[PDB]
Amino acid sequence: AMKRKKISVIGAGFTGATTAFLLAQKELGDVVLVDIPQLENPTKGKALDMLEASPVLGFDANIIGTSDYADTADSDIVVITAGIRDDLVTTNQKIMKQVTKEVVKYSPNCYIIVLTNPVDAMTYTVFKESGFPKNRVIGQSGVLDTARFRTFVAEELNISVKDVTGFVLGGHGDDMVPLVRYSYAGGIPLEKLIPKDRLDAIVERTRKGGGEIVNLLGNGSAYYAPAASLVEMVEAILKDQRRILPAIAYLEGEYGYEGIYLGVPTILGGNGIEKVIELELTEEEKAALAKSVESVKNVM
Amino acid sequence: AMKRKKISVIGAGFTGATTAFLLAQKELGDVVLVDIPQLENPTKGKALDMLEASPVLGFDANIIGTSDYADTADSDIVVITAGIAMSRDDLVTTNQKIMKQVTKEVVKYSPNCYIIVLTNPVDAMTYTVFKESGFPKNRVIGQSGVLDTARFRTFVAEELNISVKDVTGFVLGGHGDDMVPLVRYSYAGGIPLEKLIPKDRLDAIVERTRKGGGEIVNLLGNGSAYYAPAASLVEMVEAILKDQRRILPAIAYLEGEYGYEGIYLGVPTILGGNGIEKVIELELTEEEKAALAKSVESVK
Amino acid sequence: AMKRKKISVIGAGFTGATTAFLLAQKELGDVVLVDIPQLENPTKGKALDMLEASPVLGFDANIIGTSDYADTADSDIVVITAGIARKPGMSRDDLVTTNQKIMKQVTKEVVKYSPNCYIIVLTNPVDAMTYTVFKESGFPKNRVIGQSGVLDTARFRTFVAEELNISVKDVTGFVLGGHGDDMVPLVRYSYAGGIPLEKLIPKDRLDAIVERTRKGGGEIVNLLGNGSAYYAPAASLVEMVEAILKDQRRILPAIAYLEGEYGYEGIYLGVPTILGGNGIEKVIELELTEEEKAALAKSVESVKNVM
Amino acid sequence: AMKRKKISVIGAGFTGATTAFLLAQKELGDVVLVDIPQLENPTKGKALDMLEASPVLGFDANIIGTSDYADTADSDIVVITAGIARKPGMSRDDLVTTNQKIMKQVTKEVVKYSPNCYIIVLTNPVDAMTYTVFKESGFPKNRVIGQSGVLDTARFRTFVAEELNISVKDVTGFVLGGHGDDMVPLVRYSYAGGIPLEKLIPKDRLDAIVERTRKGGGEIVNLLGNGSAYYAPAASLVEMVEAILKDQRRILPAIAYLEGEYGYEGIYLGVPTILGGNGIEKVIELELTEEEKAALAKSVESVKNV
Ligand SMILES: NC(=O)c1ccc[n+]([C@@H]2O[C@H](COP(=O)([O-])OP(=O)(O)OC[C@H]3O[C@@H](n4cnc5c(N)ncnc54)[C@H](O)[C@@H]3O)[C@@H](O)[C@H]2O)c1
Ligand SMILES: NC(=O)c1ccc[n+]([C@@H]2O[C@H](COP(=O)([O-])OP(=O)(O)OC[C@H]3O[C@@H](n4cnc5c(N)ncnc54)[C@H](O)[C@@H]3O)[C@@H](O)[C@H]2O)c1
Ligand SMILES: NC(=O)c1ccc[n+]([C@@H]2O[C@H](COP(=O)([O-])OP(=O)(O)OC[C@H]3O[C@@H](n4cnc5c(N)ncnc54)[C@H](O)[C@@H]3O)[C@@H](O)[C@H]2O)c1
Ligand SMILES: NC(=O)c1ccc[n+]([C@@H]2O[C@H](COP(=O)([O-])OP(=O)(O)OC[C@H]3O[C@@H](n4cnc5c(N)ncnc54)[C@H](O)[C@@H]3O)[C@@H](O)[C@H]2O)c1
Repeated sequence: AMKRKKISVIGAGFTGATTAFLLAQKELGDVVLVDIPQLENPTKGKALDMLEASPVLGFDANIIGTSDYADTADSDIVVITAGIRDDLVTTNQKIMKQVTKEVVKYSPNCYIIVLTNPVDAMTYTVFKESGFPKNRVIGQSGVLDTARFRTFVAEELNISVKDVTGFVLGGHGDDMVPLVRYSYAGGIPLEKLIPKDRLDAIVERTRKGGGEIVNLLGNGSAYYAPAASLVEMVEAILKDQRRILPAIAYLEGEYGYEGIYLGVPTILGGNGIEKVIELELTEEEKAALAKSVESVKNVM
Repeated sequence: AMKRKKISVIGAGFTGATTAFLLAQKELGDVVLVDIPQLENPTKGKALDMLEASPVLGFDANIIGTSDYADTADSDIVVITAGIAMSRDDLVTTNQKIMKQVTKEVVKYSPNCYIIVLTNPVDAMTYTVFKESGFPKNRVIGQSGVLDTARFRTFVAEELNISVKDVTGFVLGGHGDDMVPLVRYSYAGGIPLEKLIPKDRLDAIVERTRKGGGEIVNLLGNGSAYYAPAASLVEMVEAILKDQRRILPAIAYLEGEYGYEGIYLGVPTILGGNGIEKVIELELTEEEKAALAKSVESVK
Repeated sequence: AMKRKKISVIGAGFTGATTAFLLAQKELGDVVLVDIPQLENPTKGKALDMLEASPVLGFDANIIGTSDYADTADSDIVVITAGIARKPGMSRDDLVTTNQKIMKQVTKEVVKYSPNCYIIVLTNPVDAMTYTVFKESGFPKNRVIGQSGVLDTARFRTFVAEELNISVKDVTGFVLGGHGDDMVPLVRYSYAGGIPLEKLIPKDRLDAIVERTRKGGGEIVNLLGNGSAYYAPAASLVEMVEAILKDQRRILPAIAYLEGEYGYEGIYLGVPTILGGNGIEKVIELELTEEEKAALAKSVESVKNVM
Repeated sequence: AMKRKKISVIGAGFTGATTAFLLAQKELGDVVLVDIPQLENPTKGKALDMLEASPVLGFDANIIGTSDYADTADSDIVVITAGIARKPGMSRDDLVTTNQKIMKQVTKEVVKYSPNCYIIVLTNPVDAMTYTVFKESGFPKNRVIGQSGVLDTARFRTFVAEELNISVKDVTGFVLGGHGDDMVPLVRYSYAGGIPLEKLIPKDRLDAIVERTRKGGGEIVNLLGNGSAYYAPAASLVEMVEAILKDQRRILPAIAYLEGEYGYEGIYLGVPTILGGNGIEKVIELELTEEEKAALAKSVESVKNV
């Protein structure tokens, strides 16, 4: 029988909830929205509120809220947005291990997309607790950074964001390794369209993208763009699209590094990470990536 | 020259934010997201988060947060979510002045717009906006029945295990005990629900629709519903921006219809290019006629 | 190992090519467009043309054209649009004789390479042709389904939308039985915004609307001069394919095998169904008037000649 | 009153009908299919067939068929897909002559009933057909545009995606000038997820992809036996229509009137443009290698000699 895909969203906060509503509107499958027992009810009300939109927007998806991982059984994809500095890492690292053990009990065959910061190490933890091969455990970072990058380049030139491309290796902030030489408008290199000063500010504003939103909102981090980035990565897997997207992936040789997670260009498909793509980098880029890999080792 | 539609959403909270993002997703137009000067930053931060999701989801729309009503200039549509956050006469009276204040800058900066009001009690608020605006009846509308039908349809769909797409609901009047549902004009794929769902189980679905708001409030712990209410507003914006001539329930101004006059009541409407194109009058029975009188009398 | 749904469309004529392009645009799966060997090159031309549209419309679907049924192996759904139209002056029996044969030859190769698929049949007359597919396939009944009422209700909703000047989204039609004289409309289960149409449209013009619905297929044939309708038919097939692939449990009129329903046994009839992941989940049994039971008994007399 | 956008599609054939159906499905506006008086019943038949799909696919649109240009009044956009039925003994030069005459007759009737429209031309040869539409219309240059480059880039992107086994969403092509031998691809400005294709695909296979792109229209003609491509050309048209009606400011290749751009004056040429609510907002001018200037110079010597 034809069965709907099943997506469990672990963490029913701003990000997990926006992600669930997006997945449901796109009819990508049934969504189980999961939080802690003391937020069980709020999670049931967000779910039921999303579901009550379905007649009007006109989508067929079941959306339920729960604190019982038995309800995530035989999930196809699990999105870990479950969050609460070296103490924070150790708290989130404790969560990741509690969550992952429940997840792979009930869904031994699922694919895991991790949003939890620092996503470099939060994913490594999932990967090691899960016991799953590296293709099945992925983290989000590069898509959000390229999303902010394209938005700034788009207002600068007064053109559709659809015709802007960014390229990002590494993590957020100072871990971020932009390749503005692989960044284009209409396929024209940006370095030919934006004077040096205005362009390096757009690169800086991308580095300070996540904080610019944390500053404006006052309480909590971004959720709209981050939810979009997870959905693009979910869609790439469920629909076996073989998208080329930057993701947090486990290296076993690529770019010289081994045994770590890092933001690299991948092919996202029905087998999860089909390939980590190896580019020829400049010495300036390899050096900026070596510094980034030093802050990934910094969170052991 | 072809110009985008401009939509301004007054109230950048839970409901207006969700409304703005849905409108942008569907490329219905440009969105200005409007709150009060002390919240101008977290508003600009929601608007920018949303706009940053545009590259990832593939929509061309601009979204700006403001506290300056000059930015809402030449709006095609204004949507009022401006809500207060205390007696039952306190919220009404406070919301009434908000409505007045908001409508005043709106009809100065966008003289020719259409207005859709969500702020509860919508029958009272929509009246205020209508009075302060000096616009004809067709150009000022509240949201209520779409959200009630959406709840009804969700519960019927679960009861029958069928798609929400093939469930109809029919409601006059407003929320709570002011709701006048006609189950006899409600169907699963054109089949009346009286013939498909027993008397007892159909009575409880209707009671659950009366208490639908409250059920989310209770589960949410703090604050009311937004996903389904945002969805309900976008359906009404779409019917107007695209001149669809939908038959939708809407809070409209009566002048002979159902025997009442000089009130805003939940009625079936043709919603099109001229907002309310016609108020539809059915042949009501006495137990429904009386139920509407008790609904008219409860809106005072 | 998340893999695309695979949909095979049999017949690369206007209805099958239109269907293929809609399925690919909606990313419902990978599409295999099949036709006879002599039309192999045209079939690949159409498929490659549709596929070259994918970067522009921004869908990820494979489309291929073939005359090799091995290319349809392990289809989740197979849509049959192969067969001839009833030419003016052609007898109904000649239409059935020719299409009966194509349905046996097509089903043979379909089930040879996709023993587990769902089958949706467009070929006319659809109760007779869906029955032939069922009996040839050896499939259980929930897996072999014909299109009829969706297309009849689509034309009905279009005419009524025009008469009342409202969106088609807010019109409901309701039809049992087949096309033409075989259609059994329930105007009393037909509404505008849930208001009965008998209360809104006077008797003469509503009767005209019902009669135009019966004649709708012939109206497009008369206007085209060269063949039959394809856009609305293709749309109707895609709505049924979606209901199944995405397990939607839609309530849709379908041509379904009855085993007691409506008091008929061992026939395909046009009835309200719930459509989902297991195909026909349920035939919905209605209480009909005696006029309705009679019109349905005349409609039945045309799959009885195929039993 | 909020009013629907209105689109007239001149020629209700394979490309015209395919385009009309995509425009209605997407809800970009009401659609008027126009053809010759003898083909008015076929045109109403397609229009009515499409409209009867609306309740099933869930779109609200008016679609009609006509032989009468009054039904096209106050169109926001006219798409020209009109061209003469290729008879057996039709001279290449006879065909271009007939079509040149169709463009003038069509354009005179269009600008009388829609003096404010934006016009997109598909009819081959599109550089010469679009110039003929421009000069008959009396409109300024930003409001008469040709389709060519989008279709070539669609075919290129399809073949690169096949070659690398990746999504077509993540492949980009760059093409100046016309179809076939007149095409000037810039593979150096062509990528897979931002990566130059020259680093991904060996030169012999990438040369062959380019050659398949030049030949891509004829590849479909050969397989079909009668007639030419219609699904990708319709899609290509609709992307350009959508970039105008929704003021998107897309960067797309279009057959655009040049007054100095690339050092040419008073010609239509395939060039990267910005496409928005005022039609062609900007012709984009690239720094070309002497080889690319020379390939383009040779491409312009085609546009003048037809
Ligand atoms: N990858 C990125 O670029 C990116 C961007 C934005 C957000 N983030 C990160 O995503 C995380 C969540 O963001 P948010 O705004 O949605 O946060 P939030 O605090 O609003 O929501 C987090 C949720 O996690 C839940 N949770 C905690 N422990 C749990 C457990 N054991 N089981 C189940 N649920 C549990 C909480 O109940 C809470 O509702 C944060 O770590 C944030 O920094 C990363
Ligand atoms: N029709 C329905 O059934 C329905 C459903 C849910 C919400 N609502 C109503 O809609 C309103 C908004 O609800 P919410 O959940 O978005 O609440 P919210 O408090 O999150 O949003 C209200 C926002 O309005 C802003 N605001 C107040 N006065 C303003 C003014 N004069 N100008 C501009 N902004 C102003 C506030 O600062 C706040 O951000 C409330 O009245 C709520 O009860 C109606
Ligand atoms: N329910 C309705 O009202 C409705 C609507 C329109 C068409 N139809 C049915 O659909 C059929 C096709 O419609 P169309 O407009 O595409 O006609 P068409 O003539 O364009 O298409 C029929 C195709 O079937 C192919 N075919 C024949 N035998 C075959 C075989 N053994 N294997 C594979 N392909 C084979 C033909 O080569 C042709 O390409 C009609 O004959 C009719 O029975 C039903
Ligand atoms: N890249 C491109 O720009 C591109 C690609 C493919 C098609 N084309 C061209 O598009 C044109 C249409 O191709 P098609 O396959 O749709 O052809 P078609 O023969 O199917 O349709 C052309 C239609 O134009 C109609 N027509 C003829 N004269 C007319 C007039 N005076 N007024 C109105 N309508 C008139 C015809 O009756 C016919 O129905 C051809 O010139 C073709 O070469 C160009």
